[PDB]
Amino acid sequence: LSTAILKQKNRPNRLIVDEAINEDNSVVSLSQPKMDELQLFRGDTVLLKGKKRREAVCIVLSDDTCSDEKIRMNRVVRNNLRVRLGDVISIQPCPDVKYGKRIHVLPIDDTVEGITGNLFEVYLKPYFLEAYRPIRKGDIFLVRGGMRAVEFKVVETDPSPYCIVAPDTVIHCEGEPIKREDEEESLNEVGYDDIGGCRKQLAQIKEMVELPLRHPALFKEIGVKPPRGILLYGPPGTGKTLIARAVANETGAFFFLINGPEIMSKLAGESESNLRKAFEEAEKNAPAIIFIDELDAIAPKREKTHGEVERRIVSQLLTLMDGLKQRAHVIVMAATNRPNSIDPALRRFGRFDREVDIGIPDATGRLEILQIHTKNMKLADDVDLEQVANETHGHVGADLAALCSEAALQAIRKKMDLIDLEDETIDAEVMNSLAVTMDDFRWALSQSNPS
Amino acid sequence: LSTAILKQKNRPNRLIVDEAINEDNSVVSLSQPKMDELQLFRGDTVLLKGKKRREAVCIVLSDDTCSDEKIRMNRVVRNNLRVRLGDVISIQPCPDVKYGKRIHVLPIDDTVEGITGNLFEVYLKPYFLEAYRPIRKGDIFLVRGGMRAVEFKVVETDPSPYCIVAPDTVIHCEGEPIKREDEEESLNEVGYDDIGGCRKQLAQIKEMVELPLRHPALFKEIGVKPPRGILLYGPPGTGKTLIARAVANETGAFFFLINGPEIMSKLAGESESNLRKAFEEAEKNAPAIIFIDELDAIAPKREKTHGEVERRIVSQLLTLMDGLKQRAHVIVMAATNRPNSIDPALRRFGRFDREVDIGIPDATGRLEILQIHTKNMKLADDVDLEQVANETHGHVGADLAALCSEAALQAIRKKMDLIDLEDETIDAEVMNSLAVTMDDFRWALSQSNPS
Ligand SMILES: Nc1ncnc2c1ncn2[C@@H]1O[C@H](COP(=O)(O)OP(=O)(O)OP(O)(O)=S)[C@@H](O)[C@H]1O
Ligand SMILES: Nc1ncnc2c1ncn2[C@@H]1O[C@H](COP(=O)(O)OP(=O)(O)OP(O)(O)=S)[C@@H](O)[C@H]1O
Ligand SMILES: [Mg+2]
Ligand SMILES: [Mg+2]
Repeated sequence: LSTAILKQKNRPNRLIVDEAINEDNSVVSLSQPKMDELQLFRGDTVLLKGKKRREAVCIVLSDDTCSDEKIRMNRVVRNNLRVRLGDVISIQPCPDVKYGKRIHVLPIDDTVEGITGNLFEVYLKPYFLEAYRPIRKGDIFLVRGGMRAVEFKVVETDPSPYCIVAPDTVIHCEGEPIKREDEEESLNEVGYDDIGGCRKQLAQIKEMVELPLRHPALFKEIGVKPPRGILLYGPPGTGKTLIARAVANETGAFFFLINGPEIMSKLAGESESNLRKAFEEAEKNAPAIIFIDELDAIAPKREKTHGEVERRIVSQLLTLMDGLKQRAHVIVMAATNRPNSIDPALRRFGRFDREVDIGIPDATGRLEILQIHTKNMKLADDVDLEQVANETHGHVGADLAALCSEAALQAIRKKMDLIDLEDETIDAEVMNSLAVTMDDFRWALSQSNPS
Repeated sequence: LSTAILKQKNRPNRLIVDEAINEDNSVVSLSQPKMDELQLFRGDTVLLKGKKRREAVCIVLSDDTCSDEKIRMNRVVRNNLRVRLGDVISIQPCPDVKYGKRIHVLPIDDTVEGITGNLFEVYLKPYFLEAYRPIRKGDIFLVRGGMRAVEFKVVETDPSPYCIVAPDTVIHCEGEPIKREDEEESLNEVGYDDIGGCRKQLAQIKEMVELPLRHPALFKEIGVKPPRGILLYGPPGTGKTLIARAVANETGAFFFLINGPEIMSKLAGESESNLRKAFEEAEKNAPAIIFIDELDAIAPKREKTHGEVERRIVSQLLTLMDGLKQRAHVIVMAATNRPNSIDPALRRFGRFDREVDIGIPDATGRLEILQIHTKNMKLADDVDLEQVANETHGHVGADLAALCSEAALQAIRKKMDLIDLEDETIDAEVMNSLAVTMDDFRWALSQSNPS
């Protein structure tokens, strides 16, 4: 009703992700009845939009067994789009794709332990030979070559970001293997889906930041000026910084982050430069979102604050906030867990003149969060999160995370007589046996604390 | 039960140290029934792991008189491994040992007072001649040559850290004699064993620092992120810094120590360089443990703190804590006796978000400590430590240490009419007669104080 901006719409080319029949990386299945509706001929190269602004490039074919409003893609494609089966994507005609000049690709470290021989020969040459594949920068794809299957990451393409791999395309694969861990962290980067029990506020954020920038005309037409300062506040640890993350990854805009404690670590005047530098960067690349985390760290009450350089910054900022022209298309967001200690001049109209309170979550919120956290954890069947949810009164997002981390340990703890700290490697059986029992949770629960 | 990580395991090659029959430095005795179990042929050169990450290299032979799960080594070997008879070690096959190019070895100062003649000729040449001995860098070994026995330290080896001493090996022994005192301090470097009444906490430390680094996969598998900030706290003098020591010596990781009072002694900005420098060093050499002692000295409440450079450091630190990437493999440990005065921003989730309280010890703890302290003291038979333990309620580690020191003096005091301060040297008889009587303790006890 006021969460309207969130419920996404039934549209011609929003299709649910179904498991692939055809097993190929560059292939996507569609119903014939649909392919026509979207004016898409066979073997056309298409553009796919996923989550957290991820993009994939594929070739399209008709599947008899595929529902109209569904689409098939393999796990490699589901990965580049950052979607689980059952999610929904944008399909778009990608007509002006140009042939590939040169591409640089590296293998992942934990997929090359063993023989080198020749990676191009054994793996890449065949996978690409006479294929004419579409690929995007930052694609991770798998190639099987006889005995092994190896994962490669598209480091660079000419032309960026996408090109077709033709016979003329020079393929460079020399370099240091990509580290798995880095690409783990990359998958794990935060989306909107990763924040729980904030639907109401998430709504407001999109309504005040995402909307005014994506469709500035709605405000033009209706004849009102969007607000340009949004201040999130909340009792410590309620995913304020966490949202800061989501937005960065999820936004359409050029995003610039400012960390109060990090600004204040700089030499006198060296911070003022950075403050301007940020606001200048944001204008230069507008539409933009500047985000200030731990605002209170740089904006205490000028009256009540002791150091001299220290007031200069509050003044410095105020000036910039005010120095934002109408035509600028910049929304300044910021966040604190101590709103009341921030200099009131900054909460005056035309500055940070909108607040989004990010409070304690209620019973169902906790349940939401608990789900989001455990989504990649090994849990026993006997684990009831609804129970946890109910028993965790007054916990916040960070309290819950801690809880999970604690039970996980307790679980690891129950294997601690079987294992010695000293051992070079761990018995591979036990490793697989490891899971968080509901009992583990009850222990963690018995240990929990105020926010 | 939750101290599980501590109880070490029965394993194929954990053997108890029994006194040697064969008296040679490079020799280790094993039961034949065992030697087979571990696929170890006679005259094979093995690797031995002791305490505080000490290592020894030997040649292995079968002893008929030696128990299966026992091993014989001389005191010279017991010394390089830093173990008393009755302790337990790792034995490991060391197959790829290379022949020695060049070795540099110096004698100990208090073992060479007298004739030089030629140390290589009299001592080293024969001890090594046609022997083909395995040696490690930092081994201390004893050589008898006619009238005297002399101790040598392995200063350098090529190749480091171990090599076999063949006839081709060039042996250099020129230089300044090693000072006994330094090597006394080296033996004395604190282990885990040296801390008493903290089993519960010791457990947590290994569980949060040692474990996440030695076996990062247990967390990977179970799908949870280990915490990266551990804050020890306790009433003054409870072996917080003492544990800082143990961990350094005992850990597998690269260890970097930061002393709050020492950071704060630096010029403005000179500290900020050191702070970064430390965090950079730790990343460069990961996995690593950064330890901050007397944290409260550098992290007072920014709000409540007066100097300007002073806040800049809290900000400076916070930034770095946060600037730690996931792939970094660094755990920041720190310690204070005044937790409540530390800026709360540092105890937020993802910073110092785990605490280990290092409280007063109970009756048995005191007894533990008293034992650890007196382990190298001259005590009369009439001395009952259980008594002391019971009578010392409310003492902490440092209180107990003081007590011992005080009684020791009282003992020295009882010789003070026999001795005059003026004398150039002390009557050698009385020296040997000196011991701490239980009465001495009762005096020290009568003088004791709150923590
Ligand atoms: N609403 C939430 N949904 C899911 N996870 C959360 C939520 N809130 C907190 N968490 C977890 O707790 C961690 C800390 O959250 P942050 O966003 O850093 O807290 P914060 O609100 O910024 O705290 P302050 O005010 O800076 S002390 C996050 O990395 C999440 O893992
Ligand atoms: N748990 C303990 N076990 C054995 N000895 C201890 C213990 N605690 C203290 N001691 C002795 O007392 C000395 C002082 O201990 P420290 O570790 O320096 O105290 P601390 O807890 O760091 O005190 P603060 O907080 O810096 S005043 C150590 O060098 C030990 O000799
Ligand atoms: Mg935050
Ligand atoms: Mg100390």
